[PDB]
Amino acid sequence: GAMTVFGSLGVSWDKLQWLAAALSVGLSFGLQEIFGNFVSGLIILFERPVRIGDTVTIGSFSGTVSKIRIRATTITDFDRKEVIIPNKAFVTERLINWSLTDTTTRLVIRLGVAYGSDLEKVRKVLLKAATEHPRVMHEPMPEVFFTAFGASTLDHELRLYVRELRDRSRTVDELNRTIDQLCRENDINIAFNQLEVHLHN
Amino acid sequence: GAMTVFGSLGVSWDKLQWLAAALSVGLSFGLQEIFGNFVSGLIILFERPVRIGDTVTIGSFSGTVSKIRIRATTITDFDRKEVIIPNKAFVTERLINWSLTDTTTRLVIRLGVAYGSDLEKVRKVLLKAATEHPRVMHEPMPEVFFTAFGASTLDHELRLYVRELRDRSRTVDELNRTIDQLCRENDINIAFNQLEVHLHN
Repeated sequence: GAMTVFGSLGVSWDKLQWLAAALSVGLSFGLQEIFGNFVSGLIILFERPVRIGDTVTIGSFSGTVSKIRIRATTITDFDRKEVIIPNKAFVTERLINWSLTDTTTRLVIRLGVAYGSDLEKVRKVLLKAATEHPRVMHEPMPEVFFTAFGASTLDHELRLYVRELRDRSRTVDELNRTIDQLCRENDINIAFNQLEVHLHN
Repeated sequence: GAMTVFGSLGVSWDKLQWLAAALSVGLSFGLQEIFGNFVSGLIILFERPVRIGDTVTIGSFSGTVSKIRIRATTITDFDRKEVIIPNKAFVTERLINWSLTDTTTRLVIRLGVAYGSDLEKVRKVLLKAATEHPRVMHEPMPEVFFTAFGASTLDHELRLYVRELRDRSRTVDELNRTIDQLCRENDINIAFNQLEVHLHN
């Protein structure tokens, strides 16, 4: 209606078309964030860097991608808190996916040992607990590492492997239970924080 | 279809081509993030700043680069959490690579000693433990440094060298085990946190 009113009285389309074009660019630089999203979605769909069913972490948002679209991707979190992520972050921003070519993952079990202990006994107990599990992988050998002279307790890390991304927590539960039972049986001290006080009067 | 309908009724291509060009730039500034990625990938491929098989750290993401492409680079993390990084961060953003010209690295072993100890004895024990290893390099001499008058314990650092980037942790394990054994043998006190309390009533 405004265009018709202006044309029927002023008729200056050939006069304000340049202003229209300048305003058009100055105000259509608002669609960059949308067209980039669309192009990123198309690129993701064509290249297939992530597939449906794997675990993806981006921006401290780890979860299983459920549906992929041309505008936004839906990731079901571990609490079914559906996260909607623009595909521009999927294309032009770095991400992590845990199931790409080998669907295997290593996990660490950290513990502290008292200063007056037996490092060889602790290593044997940890290795036996890791090996006795009927699920941990054997081709990559699980190892125990002495990695830190802690302020109160020496730090020990057991880096061991799981080939299934689903049960990454039940294995940790069983391993920790077995480690605690073996430590209690073999009398390995897991000391608390320690300090020395000098007192007078 | 819309173009044909507009042309067959209005025929104003020569009238809205300027608006088309303005919108084209305003909405094709959405491909900057993609073309920069492509050009960065091409530049990385030509210049070869990083090769396949070395260890690269960028944005707190350290791992071994597996495949390099024109759009995104794949880095297998230490947990096989495949990180997909746009090559724009590889070209226009700083990074670190541990295997460029000499594939060697120095590592530090930190420990604390009690105030009432023998600094010369501690230095001798640390140097003997560092030297007795059959892997640490000898051309750069390993040294022990007294670097901090700590609040509770004096801080000692052993900076020693490894020429292989693969076994950077097993050497640390063996060195720490040997250091602990030698300290226990020679009676060197690794004190905990200490404080003094004044009490009354």
